Amino acid sequence: ATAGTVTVNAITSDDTIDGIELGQTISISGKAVGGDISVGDVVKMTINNTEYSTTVKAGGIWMIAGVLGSDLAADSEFDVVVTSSDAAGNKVQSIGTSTHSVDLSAEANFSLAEGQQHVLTNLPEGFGFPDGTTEVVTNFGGTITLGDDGEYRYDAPVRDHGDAVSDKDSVTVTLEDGRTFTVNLDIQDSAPVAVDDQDSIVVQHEEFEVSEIAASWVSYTHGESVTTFDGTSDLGGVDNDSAKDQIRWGNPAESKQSGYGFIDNDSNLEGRFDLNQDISVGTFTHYNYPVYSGGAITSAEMSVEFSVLDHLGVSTPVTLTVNFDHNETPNTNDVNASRDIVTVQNTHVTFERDGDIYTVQIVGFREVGNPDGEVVTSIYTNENAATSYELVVRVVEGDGYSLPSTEGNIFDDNGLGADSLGADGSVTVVGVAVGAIVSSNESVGHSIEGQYGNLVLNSDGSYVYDVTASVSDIPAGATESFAYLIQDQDGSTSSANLSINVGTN
Ligand SMILES: [Ca+2]
Ligand SMILES: [Ca+2]
Ligand SMILES: [Ca+2]
Ligand SMILES: [Ca+2]
Ligand SMILES: [Ca+2]
Ligand SMILES: [Ca+2]
Ligand SMILES: [Ca+2]
Ligand SMILES: [Ca+2]
Ligand SMILES: [Ca+2]
Ligand SMILES: [Ca+2]
Ligand SMILES: [Ca+2]
Ligand SMILES: [Ca+2]
Ligand SMILES: [Ca+2]
Ligand SMILES: [Ca+2]
Ligand SMILES: [Ca+2]
Ligand SMILES: [Ca+2]
Repeated sequence: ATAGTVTVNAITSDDTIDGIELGQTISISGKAVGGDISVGDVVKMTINNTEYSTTVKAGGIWMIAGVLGSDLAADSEFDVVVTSSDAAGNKVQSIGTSTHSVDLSAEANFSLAEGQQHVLTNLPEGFGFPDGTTEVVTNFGGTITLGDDGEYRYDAPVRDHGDAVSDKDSVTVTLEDGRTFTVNLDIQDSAPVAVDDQDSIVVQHEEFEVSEIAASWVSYTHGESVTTFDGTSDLGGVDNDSAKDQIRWGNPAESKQSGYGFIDNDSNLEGRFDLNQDISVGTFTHYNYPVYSGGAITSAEMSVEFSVLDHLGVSTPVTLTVNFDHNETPNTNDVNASRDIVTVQNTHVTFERDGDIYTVQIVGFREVGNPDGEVVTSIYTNENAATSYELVVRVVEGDGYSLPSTEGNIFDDNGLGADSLGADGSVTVVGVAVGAIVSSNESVGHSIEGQYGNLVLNSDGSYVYDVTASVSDIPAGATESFAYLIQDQDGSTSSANLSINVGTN
């Protein structure tokens, strides 16, 4: 008896029993050909301790109609034996061997937002918990719960998506029949949602009726040959009063004396001041000549006197004292170093009118004819030259301790709802900027300059905005817009705009 070749085809198409085939009946097949193998010969095989048999068909084909999937899952290797004979009664056995893989697992993949409950849909066919189990705890301590309604719900924990620890949760369910189901839960990050904010602030307009101004140099410290006088054509130019608007000093080292002159702004003011408005009370001229060392003042005081009229015709006199520190510097071959320096002090005076109080405050020096120019408190003048600047004051209601302001918190509901913080929390303001664009920057908790005023917005969302612009520079419908950026625990960010209506009345 000559043995043949016994072959076993793949056990299912992929040669592996999976979790669905586990519960099904599976046809096995193969061939038995060659040698003394003849049609009708017996084919036998033991699978998981059960014997299955059939016969060899024409062409050497053999098949087993139905083997239990559970048997093939329990026994991954088996022999097939074909019993044959030669013509002369002699027996022989042809043997083939089959191996297959067993993988009863199945995975379900989800990508779900943190801090929310989610119904798990499209689970793999046959998914379920072991009898009695209604909850499985995930690797992260979350849960998949089977509810009354037969739905499976996953409670996605909040995660720090910025750290070095993966945020892909997972759990494996094991059933008694050997199946496993691995649920992979990619936890997605949440973010805050900043919401635009609205605030408003009104600046008070009011016009005062004022007398002519009389400016007098009333005192000085140090200096030689110091004199004070009403201005003349040759020395300072003329004004409409007899107050002493010119001061001169020094022993001239080349030609004339150094000093100051102040020509009031009576004609331009036309007897009116406005409130909350940069106003020029006059033109200050610094005449810098070379004088011998030790002959110059170090400070001088000028009284700016004027009366304010109320609606009943009562005049209130007002004296703004203006202190100037003077530095007549040693002269070298360096022109810039040789410049003489005048510094005006930020003084003020408060007067009463019709039961309200108002404060006149020195703002400082402004280049002549440049009423939108930068205001400075120190001016520099070359030797052998004179510089001229408007002396700018502002009048405000009250004691002048603070400018018109409005405050708030961008986390509050300021007209369109409160910022949403997201599941991560730990939200703070990390950036603020004037305009429409902002990123995490170094302006939070700082004073930043807007179009009409300054903003201090802090990390906790609180802000103070104060108007610095003159009334005359605040157009109808004026508006500030500050973009701010908030950030949660693991870096998610959201921007919104704080819009401030800046009005006049
Ligand atoms: Ca298969
Ligand atoms: Ca099944
Ligand atoms: Ca035979
Ligand atoms: Ca076996
Ligand atoms: Ca195989
Ligand atoms: Ca294989
Ligand atoms: Ca993480
Ligand atoms: Ca997160
Ligand atoms: Ca005058
Ligand atoms: Ca005069
Ligand atoms: Ca005068
Ligand atoms: Ca000088
Ligand atoms: Ca000098
Ligand atoms: Ca307000
Ligand atoms: Ca907001
Ligand atoms: Ca986040």
